[PDB]
Order: sequence, then C-alpha cells, then structure tokens
Amino acid sequence: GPVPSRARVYTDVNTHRPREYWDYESHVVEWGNQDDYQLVRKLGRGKYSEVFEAINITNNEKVVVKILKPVKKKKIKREIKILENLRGGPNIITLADIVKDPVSRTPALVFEHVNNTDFKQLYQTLTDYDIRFYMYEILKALDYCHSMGIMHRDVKPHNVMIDHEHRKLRLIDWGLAEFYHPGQEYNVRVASRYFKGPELLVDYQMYDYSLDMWSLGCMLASMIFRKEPFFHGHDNYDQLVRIAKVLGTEDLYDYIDKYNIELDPRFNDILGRHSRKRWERFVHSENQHLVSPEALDFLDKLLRYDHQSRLTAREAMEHPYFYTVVKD
Ligand SMILES: COc1cc(/C=C/C=O)ccc1O
Repeated sequence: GPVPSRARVYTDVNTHRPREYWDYESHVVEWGNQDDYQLVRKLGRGKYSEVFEAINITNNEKVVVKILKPVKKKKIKREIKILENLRGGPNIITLADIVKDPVSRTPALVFEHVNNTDFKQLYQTLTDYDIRFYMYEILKALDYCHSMGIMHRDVKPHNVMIDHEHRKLRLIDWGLAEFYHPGQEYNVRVASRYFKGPELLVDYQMYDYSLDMWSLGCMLASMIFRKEPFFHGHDNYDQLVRIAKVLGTEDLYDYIDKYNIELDPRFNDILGRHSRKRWERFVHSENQHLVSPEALDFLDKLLRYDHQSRLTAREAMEHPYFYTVVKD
C-alpha cells in the first residue's frame, strides 16, 4: 500500500480544537433575513453556485450574494463552517450573513463586497513590485487558514479577488476547502486542472496544506513568466507530463517511489524521459523585468513534486523575494 504522510506543520490543530470546530455535519446554521438583500446583477455562474451583486437595504451597502446550487448538505455546511471559523482572518473573504433563498430553496451566502479589478487587466499590468506585494497578501491568507486547520484546495487566479485601487486582496470560494486531519484520505478531484498538485495527479490521497503551495507556485510562474496558465495540460494526464517536462522525470520517479505510489500505466507511452530544467530557460525580453534571482529561488522552492518538501506559507513569508515589499 501507499506510504503514509503527515503535514510538517499545524498537524494537530483540529485534534486539540473542540469537536464543534471541525465537526461541520453537526453545525446549526443561523439564518438572517432574506428580505434584507436585493439582487442587482448576476456576476457569474460556477459549477456550484450563482453569484450576484446585491444591496443590503439595511445599510444601502453593496454585498455579494452567492446562491448555492443543490449539493449535499454536508458540502454546504462544510463551506459555511469553514467561513465562520476563518472570519476576520487576514485577507479571508468575510461572510456577513446566510439566508434561505425562496426560489432556489438553497442557502444564499452573503459576503462583503470587493470592487475587484478584473483579472485580465490585472495580470497584464501588475509590476514586479505588485506581484511581490500581492503574493505576500495571499500568503497571509494561506498561513491563516492552514494555522486554523483548513486547506483551501482551489487556489487559482479567479479565486483571488483584488481591488487594485485600494491594494486590497481577498481569497474567495471556500466551497472545496477541507479540515486537515492527520492520516485522513481526501478526494483528489479538487482544484482546477492547471493548479492541481502532483499528489492529485498521481492519485495520492493523504495530502495536506502543502497542496495550496503548489497551486500558489503555479500562479507565481504564470505571473513572472507571463504565461497563463503555466502548466497548460489538455487533460489530467497531459497535465503531469507538462510538469515532468520542466521538473524532470527522474525526480517524479523519486517522488512516487518515496510514497510507494504507482503511475497509471497509461503514462507508459506518453510520459517519456525528461531532464530537470533550469528556470532561466523561461526568461525572455518580455518578462525579464518580473524575474529576479530571488523570484526564481522562491518559485523553485514552491514547485516541488514532494509535497513534504515545499515551503510552508510561513516559510514562504520569510523568503528574500519579499524583502523589498514594504511591511505594514
Ligand atoms: C464563487 O465564490 C465566491 C465568490 C465571491 C465574489 C465574487 C465576485 O465577483 C465571494 C465569495 C465566494 O465564495
């Protein structure tokens, strides 16, 4: 069988929390007044929700209303409990209210409004300094949720809302987030394809917070190299091949051998043999202003096959890449 794995940090946070903290199945939802919120315009529709701009008519302030699609009460209660546990934490989207939508017959989550700069304008204009600044802000959110026994499991650009005018960042959509329990096996069908960690792609279920750090690395690579997404697989198998063409196949085999994992035999005729590449290979005249020795070393230390080898969020915040960022 597969060799077991443990997070190297925050391993026992939920063990020593009261049961009510992580036992979300027993959570009792406290419902607000549905008539407090007037929907204004539909912002989007995801796999699991529809999102609206709304007005809270008790303060005439803008809010965001997320009307959940019908899914298991436990996935719904999981997201609600996680949002309540993390509320007030650094750069965590703030759940303001929960109401029963009378049309959908499902919960509608009410969030603080973030006047986000749309993401294409963002990624084509962010400066070297901007990238460092916002990466640090994401790390605050991730260290917070990891320290609170929670992994996000869907870190990607669309879940990082940035109001560039006020230099304000919020990590959103905690619908895939889970509580970390040592030894627990998790669903590997999480995260967007391009941001899936190698653990997911080789079906290793005993993963942890470090999954989010791979996803973060993929975001960083896309920003400093101006290639979005960075690892652009056509499916989940090709996704691992794309990663292997960069990190090399010998270290992939070291990884799966360490945990006594076997690759899907369908890799036998698509994987090939690949050397590990130096990150300088991806530098060119159109991205070089975003690249520094510090950026490349930081990236290098996020994108490891071995989830146990990646920087933690706290270690990442110590990295020289952030020395130039003004600390508040
Ligand atoms: C999709 O999930 C979310 C979206 C937003 C805001 C979106 C604004 O366009 C806030 C919290 C969420 O969980």
